[PDB]
Amino acid sequence: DYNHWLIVMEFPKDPAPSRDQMIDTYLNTLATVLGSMEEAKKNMYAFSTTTYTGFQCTIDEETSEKFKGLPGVLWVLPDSYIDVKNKDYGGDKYINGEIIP
Amino acid sequence: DYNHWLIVMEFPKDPAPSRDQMIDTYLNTLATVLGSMEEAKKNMYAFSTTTYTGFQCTIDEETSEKFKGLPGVLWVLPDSYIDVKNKDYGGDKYINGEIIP
Ligand SMILES: [Ca+2]
Ligand SMILES: [Ca+2]
Ligand SMILES: [Ca+2]
Ligand SMILES: [Ca+2]
Repeated sequence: DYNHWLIVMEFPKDPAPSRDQMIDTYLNTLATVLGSMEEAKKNMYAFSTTTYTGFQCTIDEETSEKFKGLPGVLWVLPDSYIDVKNKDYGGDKYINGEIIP
Repeated sequence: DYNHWLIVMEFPKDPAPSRDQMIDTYLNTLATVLGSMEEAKKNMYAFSTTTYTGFQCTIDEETSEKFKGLPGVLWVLPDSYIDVKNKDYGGDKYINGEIIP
């Protein structure tokens, strides 16, 4: 069973929202599913606004369905790479509220 | 045993390509990696144009790296669902030239 999900989102191409605004959308999208913005910030562990626009998070399969239909949500994929050495989606890391360089 | 891949692709949005053109691109992209359109058509077993944008296929890991040099290839992911009952990506099936309705 898949416990970790890649949520791919879409943003208006013009004018394009800023990196910060995209990340805020991710967190608000997770917060909607999880219950709270604080849960979201402690859950999400990776994301992108460049190589792709989406984020990675941990929910059970049934809950991952709640992402479909939410504004901006495009595609809900299982995270194959969270635990594979030397493979990733080309994303950035996010740890408990802080973007990692 | 065998390695099964979801190849995720991206297409321009203005103008957008047609379904037929995307499917052709999947087969072209696979054919380039394989070195044969004939092999590509026997190999590819599923794809999407709606629910997602990409296709599934069976090659070894080394050969699958050839996709990453090709235009439109975003991710080269392991197929998560090919051997899992009652779970799939929602893609359409493709069988030796037949798009399966
Ligand atoms: Ca955390
Ligand atoms: Ca990894
Ligand atoms: Ca990543
Ligand atoms: Ca499928």
